[PDB]
Amino acid sequence: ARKFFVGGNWKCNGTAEEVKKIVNTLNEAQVPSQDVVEVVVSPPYVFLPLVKSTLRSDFFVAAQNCWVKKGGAFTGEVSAEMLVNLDIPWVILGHSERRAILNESSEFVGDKVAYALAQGLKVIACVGETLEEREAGSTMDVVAAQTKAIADRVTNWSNVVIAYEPVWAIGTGKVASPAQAQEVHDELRKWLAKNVSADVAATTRIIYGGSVNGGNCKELGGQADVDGFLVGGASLKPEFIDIIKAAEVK
Amino acid sequence: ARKFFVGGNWKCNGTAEEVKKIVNTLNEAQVPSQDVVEVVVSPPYVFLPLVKSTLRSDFFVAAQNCWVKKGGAFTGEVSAEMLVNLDIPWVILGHSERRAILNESSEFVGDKVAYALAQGLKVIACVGETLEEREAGSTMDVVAAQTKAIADRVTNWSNVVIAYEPVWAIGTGKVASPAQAQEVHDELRKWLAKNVSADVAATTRIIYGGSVNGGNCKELGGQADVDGFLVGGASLKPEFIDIIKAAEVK
Repeated sequence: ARKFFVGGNWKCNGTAEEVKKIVNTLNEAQVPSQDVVEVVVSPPYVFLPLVKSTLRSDFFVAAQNCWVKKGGAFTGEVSAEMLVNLDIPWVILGHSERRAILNESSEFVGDKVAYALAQGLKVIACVGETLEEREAGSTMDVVAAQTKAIADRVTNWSNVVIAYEPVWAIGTGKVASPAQAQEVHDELRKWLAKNVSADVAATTRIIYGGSVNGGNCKELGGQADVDGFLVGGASLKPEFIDIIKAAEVK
Repeated sequence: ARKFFVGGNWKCNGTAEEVKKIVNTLNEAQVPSQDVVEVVVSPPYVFLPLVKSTLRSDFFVAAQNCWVKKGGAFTGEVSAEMLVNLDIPWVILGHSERRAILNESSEFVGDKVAYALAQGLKVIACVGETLEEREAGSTMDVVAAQTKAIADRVTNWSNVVIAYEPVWAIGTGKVASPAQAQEVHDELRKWLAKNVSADVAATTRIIYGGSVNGGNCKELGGQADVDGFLVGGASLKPEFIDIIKAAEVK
Protein backbone atom coordinates (compact mmCIF):
# COMPACT_ATOMS: atom_id res chain seq x y z
CA ALA A 1 0.00 0.00 0.00
CA ARG A 2 1.21 3.51 -0.85
CA LYS A 3 2.26 5.61 2.17
CA PHE A 4 0.36 8.92 2.43
CA PHE A 5 2.67 11.81 1.63
CA VAL A 6 2.37 15.46 2.69
CA GLY A 7 4.82 18.02 1.36
CA GLY A 8 4.92 21.68 2.29
CA ASN A 9 6.18 24.11 -0.32
CA TRP A 10 7.02 27.39 1.43
CA LYS A 11 7.86 28.97 -1.95
CA CYS A 12 9.74 32.30 -1.83
CA ASN A 13 8.74 33.12 1.75
CA GLY A 14 10.41 33.34 5.13
CA THR A 15 12.48 35.30 7.62
CA ALA A 16 14.56 33.91 10.48
CA GLU A 17 11.87 34.83 13.00
CA GLU A 18 9.03 33.34 10.94
CA VAL A 19 10.95 30.16 10.23
CA LYS A 20 11.59 29.79 13.98
CA LYS A 21 7.83 30.12 14.66
CA ILE A 22 6.85 27.68 11.88
CA VAL A 23 9.37 25.05 12.98
CA ASN A 24 8.41 25.37 16.68
CA THR A 25 4.77 24.86 15.79
CA LEU A 26 5.62 21.74 13.75
CA ASN A 27 7.88 20.45 16.53
CA GLU A 28 5.03 20.64 19.04
CA ALA A 29 2.56 18.86 16.72
CA GLN A 30 1.06 15.46 17.50
CA VAL A 31 0.38 13.71 14.19
CA PRO A 32 0.13 10.16 12.78
CA SER A 33 3.27 8.02 12.88
CA GLN A 34 6.04 8.02 10.29
CA ASP A 35 4.67 4.63 9.17
CA VAL A 36 1.30 6.31 8.36
CA VAL A 37 2.44 9.57 6.76
CA GLU A 38 5.64 10.88 5.20
CA VAL A 39 6.09 14.58 5.87
CA VAL A 40 8.41 16.83 3.85
CA VAL A 41 8.96 20.58 4.41
CA SER A 42 10.53 22.78 1.70
CA PRO A 43 12.06 26.15 2.67
CA PRO A 44 14.02 28.51 0.43
CA TYR A 45 17.65 27.54 -0.11
CA VAL A 46 19.03 30.01 2.40
CA PHE A 47 16.87 28.55 5.18
CA LEU A 48 17.74 24.88 4.47
CA PRO A 49 20.52 24.92 7.12
CA LEU A 50 18.32 26.50 9.80
CA VAL A 51 15.39 24.19 9.12
CA LYS A 52 17.50 21.02 8.87
CA SER A 53 19.19 21.88 12.20
CA THR A 54 16.00 22.67 14.16
CA LEU A 55 13.14 20.63 12.63
CA ARG A 56 11.96 17.39 14.31
CA SER A 57 13.96 14.47 12.95
CA ASP A 58 10.91 12.52 11.77
CA PHE A 59 9.97 15.22 9.28
CA PHE A 60 12.18 15.63 6.20
CA VAL A 61 13.55 18.64 4.33
CA ALA A 62 13.36 19.41 0.59
CA ALA A 63 14.96 22.00 -1.62
CA GLN A 64 12.58 23.80 -3.99
CA ASN A 65 14.84 23.27 -7.06
CA CYS A 66 18.33 22.21 -8.13
CA TRP A 67 20.55 22.46 -11.18
CA VAL A 68 20.23 20.14 -14.20
CA LYS A 69 23.74 18.61 -14.02
CA LYS A 70 27.09 18.62 -12.16
CA GLY A 71 28.16 21.91 -10.62
CA GLY A 72 30.73 24.27 -12.05
CA ALA A 73 30.39 27.58 -13.83
CA PHE A 74 26.70 28.19 -13.15
CA THR A 75 26.48 31.36 -11.08
CA GLY A 76 23.40 31.37 -8.88
CA GLU A 77 22.55 27.66 -9.16
CA VAL A 78 22.59 24.93 -6.49
CA SER A 79 23.68 21.42 -7.58
CA ALA A 80 22.11 18.14 -6.50
CA GLU A 81 25.45 17.01 -5.01
CA MET A 82 25.45 20.13 -2.77
CA LEU A 83 22.08 19.14 -1.39
CA VAL A 84 23.32 15.59 -0.76
CA ASN A 85 26.40 17.01 0.97
CA LEU A 86 24.17 19.04 3.33
CA ASP A 87 22.01 15.95 4.04
CA ILE A 88 18.94 17.41 2.35
CA PRO A 89 17.06 14.31 1.19
CA TRP A 90 14.34 15.69 -1.13
CA VAL A 91 13.96 18.17 -3.94
CA ILE A 92 10.93 19.63 -5.74
CA LEU A 93 11.41 19.71 -9.53
CA GLY A 94 9.27 21.06 -12.33
CA HIS A 95 6.98 23.21 -10.18
CA SER A 96 4.41 25.10 -12.25
CA GLU A 97 5.95 28.45 -11.27
CA ARG A 98 9.32 27.38 -12.66
CA ARG A 99 7.79 25.96 -15.85
CA ALA A 100 5.82 29.14 -16.48
CA ILE A 101 7.78 32.06 -15.02
CA LEU A 102 11.32 30.67 -15.44
CA ASN A 103 10.48 28.83 -18.69
CA GLU A 104 11.64 25.37 -17.63
CA SER A 105 10.77 22.92 -20.40
CA SER A 106 9.50 19.38 -19.84
CA GLU A 107 12.81 18.06 -21.18
CA PHE A 108 14.79 20.35 -18.83
CA VAL A 109 12.68 19.11 -15.92
CA GLY A 110 13.21 15.49 -16.98
CA ASP A 111 16.99 15.94 -17.12
CA LYS A 112 16.89 17.52 -13.63
CA VAL A 113 14.86 14.63 -12.22
CA ALA A 114 17.25 12.07 -13.71
CA TYR A 115 20.33 13.88 -12.40
CA ALA A 116 18.87 14.41 -8.91
CA LEU A 117 17.94 10.73 -8.64
CA ALA A 118 21.39 9.65 -9.82
CA GLN A 119 22.93 11.72 -7.03
CA GLY A 120 20.74 10.03 -4.46
CA LEU A 121 18.03 12.63 -3.94
CA LYS A 122 14.35 11.79 -3.66
CA VAL A 123 12.21 13.87 -6.01
CA ILE A 124 8.77 15.50 -5.98
CA ALA A 125 8.20 15.85 -9.70
CA CYS A 126 5.44 18.31 -10.65
CA VAL A 127 3.07 18.21 -13.62
CA GLY A 128 -0.11 20.10 -14.48
CA GLU A 129 -2.12 21.82 -17.19
CA THR A 130 -3.17 25.46 -17.63
CA LEU A 131 -6.70 26.85 -17.97
CA GLU A 132 -6.25 27.27 -21.72
CA GLU A 133 -5.02 23.68 -21.96
CA ARG A 134 -7.91 22.21 -19.91
CA GLU A 135 -10.49 24.15 -21.92
CA ALA A 136 -8.90 22.81 -25.09
CA GLY A 137 -9.61 19.28 -23.85
CA SER A 138 -5.89 18.69 -23.56
CA THR A 139 -5.54 17.94 -19.81
CA MET A 140 -4.33 14.36 -20.16
CA ASP A 141 -2.37 15.09 -23.32
CA VAL A 142 -0.42 17.74 -21.40
CA VAL A 143 0.02 15.78 -18.16
CA ALA A 144 1.08 12.67 -20.09
CA ALA A 145 3.58 14.66 -22.18
CA GLN A 146 5.15 16.15 -19.06
CA THR A 147 5.29 12.75 -17.36
CA LYS A 148 6.66 11.08 -20.50
CA ALA A 149 9.58 13.53 -20.62
CA ILE A 150 10.54 12.31 -17.13
CA ALA A 151 9.76 8.65 -17.85
CA ASP A 152 12.02 8.78 -20.93
CA ARG A 153 14.96 9.74 -18.71
CA VAL A 154 14.20 7.83 -15.54
CA THR A 155 14.45 4.00 -15.36
CA ASN A 156 13.97 3.68 -11.59
CA TRP A 157 10.93 5.29 -9.93
CA SER A 158 11.37 4.22 -6.32
CA ASN A 159 12.40 7.64 -5.10
CA VAL A 160 9.88 9.65 -7.12
CA VAL A 161 6.61 11.19 -5.99
CA ILE A 162 4.46 12.83 -8.71
CA ALA A 163 2.57 16.02 -7.85
CA TYR A 164 -0.38 17.05 -9.98
CA GLU A 165 -0.98 20.81 -10.01
CA PRO A 166 -4.31 22.02 -11.42
CA VAL A 167 -2.80 25.27 -12.66
CA TRP A 168 -6.11 25.93 -14.43
CA ALA A 169 -7.59 26.56 -10.99
CA ILE A 170 -4.65 28.60 -9.71
CA GLY A 171 -5.85 32.19 -9.51
CA THR A 172 -8.18 31.62 -12.45
CA GLY A 173 -11.34 32.01 -10.42
CA LYS A 174 -12.03 28.35 -11.11
CA VAL A 175 -12.19 25.88 -8.22
CA ALA A 176 -11.13 22.24 -8.43
CA SER A 177 -13.42 19.59 -6.97
CA PRO A 178 -12.28 16.38 -5.30
CA ALA A 179 -13.97 14.54 -8.17
CA GLN A 180 -11.89 16.48 -10.71
CA ALA A 181 -8.69 15.74 -8.81
CA GLN A 182 -9.49 12.01 -8.67
CA GLU A 183 -10.16 11.89 -12.43
CA VAL A 184 -6.70 13.19 -13.29
CA HIS A 185 -4.88 11.06 -10.68
CA ASP A 186 -6.71 7.95 -11.95
CA GLU A 187 -5.89 8.65 -15.61
CA LEU A 188 -2.27 9.45 -14.79
CA ARG A 189 -1.84 6.22 -12.84
CA LYS A 190 -3.44 4.35 -15.75
CA TRP A 191 -0.88 6.02 -18.03
CA LEU A 192 2.00 4.88 -15.85
CA ALA A 193 0.58 1.35 -15.90
CA LYS A 194 0.35 1.34 -19.70
CA ASN A 195 3.57 3.23 -20.44
CA VAL A 196 6.02 2.35 -17.66
CA SER A 197 4.85 -0.71 -15.72
CA ALA A 198 1.97 -2.02 -13.60
CA ASP A 199 4.36 -2.17 -10.65
CA VAL A 200 5.32 1.51 -11.01
CA ALA A 201 1.70 2.63 -11.28
CA ALA A 202 0.77 0.64 -8.18
CA THR A 203 3.59 1.89 -5.99
CA THR A 204 4.16 5.53 -7.04
CA ARG A 205 2.54 8.20 -4.90
CA ILE A 206 0.59 10.77 -6.88
CA ILE A 207 -0.13 13.76 -4.65
CA TYR A 208 -2.54 16.68 -5.18
CA GLY A 209 -0.92 20.10 -5.58
CA GLY A 210 -3.95 22.34 -5.88
CA SER A 211 -5.48 24.48 -3.16
CA VAL A 212 -5.34 22.42 0.03
CA ASN A 213 -6.47 23.71 3.39
CA GLY A 214 -7.80 22.51 6.74
CA GLY A 215 -11.32 22.62 5.33
CA ASN A 216 -10.95 20.37 2.28
CA CYS A 217 -8.03 18.07 3.09
CA LYS A 218 -10.01 15.09 4.36
CA GLU A 219 -12.35 15.22 1.35
CA LEU A 220 -9.41 15.29 -1.09
CA GLY A 221 -7.25 12.73 0.71
CA GLY A 222 -10.06 10.19 0.78
CA GLN A 223 -10.09 9.99 -3.01
CA ALA A 224 -8.94 6.61 -4.30
CA ASP A 225 -5.93 7.69 -6.34
CA VAL A 226 -4.88 10.70 -4.28
CA ASP A 227 -1.93 9.77 -2.06
CA GLY A 228 -1.38 13.06 -0.27
CA PHE A 229 -0.61 16.68 -1.03
CA LEU A 230 1.87 19.24 -2.13
CA VAL A 231 0.66 22.18 -0.02
CA GLY A 232 1.27 25.84 -0.88
CA GLY A 233 0.38 28.75 1.39
CA ALA A 234 -1.11 26.66 4.16
CA SER A 235 2.33 25.10 4.65
CA LEU A 236 3.41 28.30 6.40
CA LYS A 237 0.47 28.07 8.80
CA PRO A 238 -0.50 25.90 11.80
CA GLU A 239 -3.17 24.55 9.46
CA PHE A 240 -0.46 22.38 7.83
CA ILE A 241 -0.77 20.09 10.88
CA ASP A 242 -4.43 19.44 10.10
CA ILE A 243 -3.47 18.57 6.54
CA ILE A 244 -0.91 16.02 7.81
CA LYS A 245 -3.64 14.56 10.05
CA ALA A 246 -5.78 13.93 6.95
CA ALA A 247 -3.60 10.82 6.52
CA GLU A 248 -6.01 9.15 8.99
CA VAL A 249 -8.65 8.92 6.25
CA LYS A 250 -6.49 6.25 4.52
CA ALA B 1 39.81 57.94 -4.30
CA ARG B 2 37.85 54.78 -5.12
CA LYS B 3 38.39 51.95 -2.65
CA PHE B 4 39.85 48.85 -4.33
CA PHE B 5 37.33 45.99 -4.42
CA VAL B 6 37.91 42.27 -4.67
CA GLY B 7 34.94 39.93 -5.01
CA GLY B 8 35.22 36.16 -5.17
CA ASN B 9 32.51 34.36 -7.14
CA TRP B 10 32.59 30.70 -6.11
CA LYS B 11 29.89 29.89 -8.70
CA CYS B 12 28.17 26.50 -8.36
CA ASN B 13 30.92 24.90 -6.25
CA GLY B 14 31.36 23.82 -2.66
CA THR B 15 30.91 21.21 0.04
CA ALA B 16 30.84 21.76 3.81
CA GLU B 17 34.41 20.42 4.05
CA GLU B 18 35.74 22.59 1.20
CA VAL B 19 33.98 25.66 2.59
CA LYS B 20 35.64 25.09 5.98
CA LYS B 21 39.06 24.87 4.29
CA ILE B 22 38.50 28.01 2.17
CA VAL B 23 37.20 30.06 5.13
CA ASN B 24 40.02 28.92 7.45
CA THR B 25 42.58 29.96 4.85
CA LEU B 26 40.97 33.40 4.45
CA ASN B 27 40.70 33.78 8.23
CA GLU B 28 44.44 33.27 8.60
CA ALA B 29 45.31 35.72 5.82
CA GLN B 30 47.13 39.00 6.45
CA VAL B 31 46.00 41.53 3.84
CA PRO B 32 45.66 45.31 3.46
CA SER B 33 43.23 47.08 5.80
CA GLN B 34 39.49 47.45 5.26
CA ASP B 35 40.23 51.09 4.39
CA VAL B 36 42.49 49.98 1.50
CA VAL B 37 40.49 47.04 0.08
CA GLU B 38 36.89 45.84 0.31
CA VAL B 39 36.65 42.06 0.14
CA VAL B 40 33.45 40.15 -0.74
CA VAL B 41 33.07 36.35 -0.88
CA SER B 42 30.13 34.77 -2.76
CA PRO B 43 29.17 31.14 -1.99
CA PRO B 44 26.12 29.25 -3.27
CA TYR B 45 22.87 30.06 -1.43
CA VAL B 46 22.93 26.96 0.72
CA PHE B 47 26.36 27.84 2.15
CA LEU B 48 25.55 31.48 2.90
CA PRO B 49 24.72 30.63 6.57
CA LEU B 50 27.91 28.58 7.10
CA VAL B 51 30.11 31.24 5.52
CA LYS B 52 28.41 34.18 7.27
CA SER B 53 28.79 32.45 10.62
CA THR B 54 32.47 31.50 10.25
CA LEU B 55 34.16 34.09 7.97
CA ARG B 56 36.25 36.92 9.48
CA SER B 57 33.98 39.88 10.16
CA ASP B 58 36.01 42.30 8.07
CA PHE B 59 35.26 40.34 4.86
CA PHE B 60 31.73 40.47 3.48
CA VAL B 61 29.38 37.89 2.01
CA ALA B 62 27.40 38.07 -1.26
CA ALA B 63 24.65 35.98 -2.80
CA GLN B 64 25.20 35.00 -6.44
CA ASN B 65 21.70 36.10 -7.54
CA CYS B 66 18.31 37.12 -6.18
CA TRP B 67 14.74 37.42 -7.46
CA VAL B 68 13.50 40.42 -9.50
CA LYS B 69 10.83 41.57 -7.03
CA LYS B 70 9.12 40.87 -3.72
CA GLY B 71 8.86 37.28 -2.61
CA GLY B 72 5.75 35.12 -2.77
CA ALA B 73 4.79 32.41 -5.23
CA PHE B 74 8.17 31.94 -6.92
CA THR B 75 9.24 28.40 -6.08
CA GLY B 76 13.01 28.03 -6.08
CA GLU B 77 13.83 31.75 -5.91
CA VAL B 78 15.46 33.76 -3.13
CA SER B 79 14.24 37.32 -2.54
CA ALA B 80 16.40 40.36 -1.79
CA GLU B 81 14.54 40.94 1.46
CA MET B 82 15.46 37.36 2.56
CA LEU B 83 19.12 38.13 2.04
CA VAL B 84 18.76 41.38 4.02
CA ASN B 85 17.01 39.46 6.81
CA LEU B 86 19.95 37.03 6.99
CA ASP B 87 22.38 39.98 7.09
CA ILE B 88 23.91 39.14 3.70
CA PRO B 89 25.05 42.55 2.48
CA TRP B 90 25.91 41.99 -1.20
CA VAL B 91 24.49 40.31 -4.28
CA ILE B 92 25.93 39.60 -7.74
CA LEU B 93 23.44 40.38 -10.51
CA GLY B 94 23.53 39.92 -14.28
CA HIS B 95 26.49 37.53 -14.36
CA SER B 96 27.26 36.41 -17.93
CA GLU B 97 26.34 32.80 -17.06
CA ARG B 98 22.83 33.87 -16.03
CA ARG B 99 22.46 36.15 -19.09
CA ALA B 100 23.51 33.35 -21.41
CA ILE B 101 22.41 30.09 -19.84
CA LEU B 102 19.35 31.26 -17.89
CA ASN B 103 18.44 33.90 -20.50
CA GLU B 104 18.34 36.95 -18.21
CA SER B 105 17.71 40.02 -20.39
CA SER B 106 19.37 43.38 -19.77
CA GLU B 107 16.02 44.76 -18.65
CA PHE B 108 15.44 41.81 -16.26
CA VAL B 109 18.91 42.45 -14.81
CA GLY B 110 18.19 46.18 -14.50
CA ASP B 111 14.96 45.46 -12.64
CA LYS B 112 16.82 43.08 -10.29
CA VAL B 113 19.48 45.69 -9.56
CA ALA B 114 16.87 48.34 -8.76
CA TYR B 115 14.89 45.99 -6.51
CA ALA B 116 17.98 44.79 -4.64
CA LEU B 117 19.09 48.35 -3.99
CA ALA B 118 15.58 49.29 -2.86
CA GLN B 119 15.70 46.54 -0.24
CA GLY B 120 19.07 47.67 1.11
CA LEU B 121 21.48 45.33 -0.67
CA LYS B 122 24.76 46.37 -2.22
CA VAL B 123 25.08 45.14 -5.80
CA ILE B 124 27.82 43.88 -8.07
CA ALA B 125 26.21 44.48 -11.48
CA CYS B 126 27.80 42.57 -14.38
CA VAL B 127 28.08 43.60 -18.04
CA GLY B 128 30.13 42.35 -20.98
CA GLU B 129 30.16 41.48 -24.69
CA THR B 130 30.50 38.21 -26.61
CA LEU B 131 33.12 37.37 -29.21
CA GLU B 132 30.59 37.87 -32.03
CA GLU B 133 29.74 41.28 -30.61
CA ARG B 134 33.39 42.33 -30.23
CA GLU B 135 34.32 41.13 -33.71
CA ALA B 136 31.40 43.13 -35.13
CA GLY B 137 32.85 46.25 -33.49
CA SER B 138 29.99 46.40 -31.01
CA THR B 139 31.85 46.19 -27.65
CA MET B 140 30.91 49.63 -26.39
CA ASP B 141 27.48 49.55 -28.06
CA VAL B 142 26.72 46.37 -26.08
CA VAL B 143 28.29 47.43 -22.76
CA ALA B 144 26.53 50.81 -22.97
CA ALA B 145 23.16 49.16 -23.73
CA GLN B 146 23.56 46.82 -20.76
CA THR B 147 24.65 49.63 -18.48
CA LYS B 148 21.84 51.90 -19.73
CA ALA B 149 19.25 49.29 -18.80
CA ILE B 150 20.58 49.47 -15.23
CA ALA B 151 21.05 53.26 -15.19
CA ASP B 152 17.48 53.86 -16.39
CA ARG B 153 16.23 52.04 -13.27
CA VAL B 154 18.73 53.15 -10.62
CA THR B 155 18.36 56.41 -8.69
CA ASN B 156 21.32 56.00 -6.30
CA TRP B 157 24.69 54.56 -7.37
CA SER B 158 26.44 54.63 -3.98
CA ASN B 159 25.99 50.92 -3.39
CA VAL B 160 26.68 49.72 -6.94
CA VAL B 161 29.91 48.20 -8.24
CA ILE B 162 30.07 47.46 -11.98
CA ALA B 163 31.90 44.29 -13.12
CA TYR B 164 33.07 44.09 -16.74
CA GLU B 165 33.22 40.52 -18.04
CA PRO B 166 35.10 39.98 -21.30
CA VAL B 167 32.81 37.14 -22.32
CA TRP B 168 34.66 37.15 -25.67
CA ALA B 169 37.69 35.72 -23.86
CA ILE B 170 35.72 33.06 -21.94
CA GLY B 171 36.45 29.66 -23.51
CA THR B 172 36.88 31.13 -27.00
CA GLY B 173 40.65 30.76 -27.18
CA LYS B 174 41.00 34.54 -27.06
CA VAL B 175 42.94 36.27 -24.27
CA ALA B 176 42.28 39.76 -22.96
CA SER B 177 45.23 42.04 -22.33
CA PRO B 178 45.43 44.54 -19.49
CA ALA B 179 45.36 47.25 -22.20
CA GLN B 180 42.10 45.82 -23.56
CA ALA B 181 40.56 45.76 -20.08
CA GLN B 182 41.65 49.34 -19.40
CA GLU B 183 40.13 50.52 -22.72
CA VAL B 184 36.70 49.16 -21.83
CA HIS B 185 36.85 50.41 -18.23
CA ASP B 186 37.87 53.91 -19.42
CA GLU B 187 35.14 54.08 -22.05
CA LEU B 188 32.55 52.77 -19.58
CA ARG B 189 33.56 55.38 -17.00
CA LYS B 190 33.36 58.10 -19.64
CA TRP B 191 29.87 56.82 -20.52
CA LEU B 192 28.84 57.15 -16.85
CA ALA B 193 30.26 60.69 -16.75
CA LYS B 194 28.32 61.82 -19.80
CA ASN B 195 25.08 59.94 -19.25
CA VAL B 196 24.67 59.71 -15.48
CA SER B 197 27.00 62.27 -13.84
CA ALA B 198 30.64 63.21 -13.39
CA ASP B 199 30.33 62.38 -9.68
CA VAL B 200 28.94 58.91 -10.35
CA ALA B 201 31.72 58.24 -12.85
CA ALA B 202 34.39 59.38 -10.40
CA THR B 203 33.09 57.39 -7.46
CA THR B 204 31.76 54.12 -8.91
CA ARG B 205 34.10 51.12 -8.76
CA ILE B 206 34.43 49.30 -12.07
CA ILE B 207 36.02 45.92 -11.47
CA TYR B 208 37.47 43.44 -13.94
CA GLY B 209 35.68 40.08 -14.25
CA GLY B 210 37.89 38.32 -16.78
CA SER B 211 40.52 35.76 -15.93
CA VAL B 212 42.27 36.93 -12.77
CA ASN B 213 44.95 35.04 -10.94
CA GLY B 214 48.03 35.58 -8.81
CA GLY B 215 50.07 36.00 -11.97
CA ASN B 216 48.20 38.89 -13.57
CA CYS B 217 46.47 40.71 -10.71
CA LYS B 218 49.08 43.43 -10.23
CA GLU B 219 49.22 44.49 -13.91
CA LEU B 220 45.43 44.54 -14.15
CA GLY B 221 44.92 46.25 -10.80
CA GLY B 222 47.36 48.98 -11.72
CA GLN B 223 45.29 50.20 -14.66
CA ALA B 224 43.88 53.69 -14.15
CA ASP B 225 40.23 52.70 -14.51
CA VAL B 226 40.34 49.20 -13.02
CA ASP B 227 39.20 49.31 -9.39
CA GLY B 228 39.55 45.63 -8.53
CA PHE B 229 38.26 42.22 -9.61
CA LEU B 230 35.35 39.84 -9.71
CA VAL B 231 37.38 36.62 -9.44
CA GLY B 232 36.13 33.24 -10.69
CA GLY B 233 37.96 29.98 -10.00
CA ALA B 234 40.90 31.49 -8.11
CA SER B 235 38.37 32.54 -5.49
CA LEU B 236 38.29 28.89 -4.26
CA LYS B 237 42.09 28.84 -3.92
CA PRO B 238 44.70 30.32 -1.57
CA GLU B 239 45.75 32.47 -4.52
CA PHE B 240 42.68 34.67 -3.78
CA ILE B 241 44.76 36.18 -0.97
CA ASP B 242 47.43 37.33 -3.44
CA ILE B 243 44.71 38.91 -5.55
CA ILE B 244 43.43 40.84 -2.51
CA LYS B 245 47.02 41.93 -1.91
CA ALA B 246 47.09 43.57 -5.38
CA ALA B 247 45.28 46.51 -3.71
CA GLU B 248 48.70 47.72 -2.62
CA VAL B 249 49.52 48.63 -6.25
CA LYS B 250 47.17 51.64 -6.07
